[PDB]
Amino acid sequence: VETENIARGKQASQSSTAYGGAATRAVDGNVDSDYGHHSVTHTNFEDNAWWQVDLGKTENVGKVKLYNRGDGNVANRLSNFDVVLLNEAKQEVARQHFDSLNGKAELEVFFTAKDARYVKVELKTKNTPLSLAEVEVFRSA
Ligand SMILES: CC(=O)N[C@@H]1[C@@H](O[C@@H]2O[C@H](CO)[C@H](O)[C@H](O)[C@H]2O[C@@H]2O[C@@H](C)[C@@H](O)[C@@H](O)[C@@H]2O)[C@H](O[C@@H]2O[C@@H](C)[C@@H](O)[C@@H](O)[C@@H]2O)[C@@H](CO)O[C@@H]1O
Ligand SMILES: [Ca+2]
Ligand code: NI
Repeated sequence: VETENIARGKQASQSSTAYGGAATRAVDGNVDSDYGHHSVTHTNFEDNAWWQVDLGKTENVGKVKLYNRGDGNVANRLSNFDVVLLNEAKQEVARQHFDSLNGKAELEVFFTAKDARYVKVELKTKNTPLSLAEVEVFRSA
């Protein structure tokens, strides 16, 4: 993949916002995973929480990297989730399911040369907030 993080500074949004955990914290160029350092997102405790970045145009995506929240022993909240690519009309062009990050600070998701404008993370879990320290997106080589 290319090295430029194309998610950086892009428009981001999420299902809801709590504890001041603004969606733009996942694309601020800071992977610091300590919620107290203000670079980690947070939605409401809700069903099927989600977070999205608009790349602003259609790009050929090869890698999405998720960085989990690291403080407070709540890393497990990022489990049973999909990483979704959508085209400009917001139709799904790819989707990968993950049970867990297994303790790891991050997860690398590789997509097979998908032309997509939106990258979405979707929890499939009830009454669970979605918190991401950072989402980075890289073009196919
Ligand atoms: C229980 C409630 O959510 N607490 C909120 C505070 O967050 C908790 O603070 C604790 C120390 O005071 C400790 O750090 C806990 O780990 C932390 O709880 C975690 O994070 C929050 C944001 C939620 O996701 C909880 O479900 C989770 O268990 C919060 O404190 C502020 O953020 C934390 C991370 C830390 O930086 C702290 O020093 C900050 O004051 C406060 C203020 O918004 O609000 C709740 O009380
Ligand atoms: Ca961040
Ligand atoms: Ni600190």
